[PDB]
Amino acid sequence: DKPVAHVVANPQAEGQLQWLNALLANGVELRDNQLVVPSEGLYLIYSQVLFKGQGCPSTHVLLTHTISRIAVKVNLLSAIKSPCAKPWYEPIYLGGVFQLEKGDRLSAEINRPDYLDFAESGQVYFGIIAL
Amino acid sequence: SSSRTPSDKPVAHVVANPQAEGQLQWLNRRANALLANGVELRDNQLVVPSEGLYLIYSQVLFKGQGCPSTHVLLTHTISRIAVSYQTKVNLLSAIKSPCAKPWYEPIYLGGVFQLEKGDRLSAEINRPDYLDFAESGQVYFGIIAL
Amino acid sequence: PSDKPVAHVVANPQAEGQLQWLNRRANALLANGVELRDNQLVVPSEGLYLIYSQVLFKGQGCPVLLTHTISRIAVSYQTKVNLLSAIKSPCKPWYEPIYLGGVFQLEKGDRLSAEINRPDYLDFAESGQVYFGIIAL
Ligand SMILES: CC(C)(O)c1ncc(-c2ccc3nc4n(c3c2)[C@@H](c2ccccc2)CCC4)cn1
Repeated sequence: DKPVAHVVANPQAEGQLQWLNALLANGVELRDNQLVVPSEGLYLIYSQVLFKGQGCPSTHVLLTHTISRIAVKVNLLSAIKSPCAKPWYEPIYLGGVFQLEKGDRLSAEINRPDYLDFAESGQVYFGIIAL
Repeated sequence: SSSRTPSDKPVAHVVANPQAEGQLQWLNRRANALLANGVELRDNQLVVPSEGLYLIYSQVLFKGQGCPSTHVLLTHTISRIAVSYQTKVNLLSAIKSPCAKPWYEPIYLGGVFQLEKGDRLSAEINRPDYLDFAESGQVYFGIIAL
Repeated sequence: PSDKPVAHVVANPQAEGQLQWLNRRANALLANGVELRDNQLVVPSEGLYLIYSQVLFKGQGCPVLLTHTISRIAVSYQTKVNLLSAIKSPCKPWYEPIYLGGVFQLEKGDRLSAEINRPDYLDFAESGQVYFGIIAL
């Protein structure tokens, strides 16, 4: 009966990382692309995004992935990669334990959805589990 | 500190001090950082209060501006020191060779381990001069009892 | 004690030229039914699992395609189905860590393999660099 969620990216979304319900249980909601915490407590929060490109363009490519908390906006977990015509592939994966409050909204965002590996949307995920 | 939560599961999430000169110094006295249900932070190490299975994780982020003439090797290692054994042991480790455009190299390490009461866990790097602290949430170390 | 099937196995640092997973090593584990048989993790019960693996390749200069693949062999289709795969072209010492991870629905008796194409390029200098594990969600 512990609040839990595991949401996955929509492969059909254009220019965005749209989360889809995968599961939501025991009060967790997915609203406006954010996971909504039903009760105060410790939660493991995790995510993985996958990027891919064909070669390197004229502008420097920096890929970011950040999990933030908005209490009723602060970065909890974040990382950046610089991958740069040969194909390249890079994952960014994050996780940690945090004390959350009722009604907190969690977001898992990237700066370059144009580089998402949409074909592997099943493994572009974001989830929480109450501990 | 002695914080408690209803599940009584030992947990910790500590973060780097960005102004620590030439080192990776962990802190629990920060917003969105914590020690609960018996975990202690002593001499820069997490101290396990009870035996059991634990998830152990850490992330560091390195950044440089271009590539220098000397070879850059970046390492991040999580180690365990047991009381009965008194021997250091690497649990998780990675090495990266990133090489003027900025480069970024995160290192995330995570796994599941059987730990013993009184074990001390360390999370260390070889190049604190390449650590990046431009945003919160980039450098951290934690444990979660299952 | 936790009842969730879990495993974290590590490469045998002295088995140079091979990728042999070990569960008896210090800081390697099998719990709650997971087995290590014929170099594969055996799933004890159906459910959602995180599967992960890190390998680390190293070379001294450039003479190379490096692959890392996690596959599933089901009792109902006893052939490798690739679940996660990566390929790198690394070409002074170079290092190439490869991480694979994902959440999958597994069945009782599934065998999971984590394999590379070039064990001659694996780095076995330090402990904790090469591992393969599962965690029942
Ligand atoms: C507590 C419970 C219910 O047993 C449970 N354990 C683990 C997960 C889980 C699932 C998917 C994940 N993807 C990642 N992680 C995931 C954790 C993080 C990570 C991996 C391995 C070690 C430590 C951290 C961070 C990297 C990406 C979910 N639920």
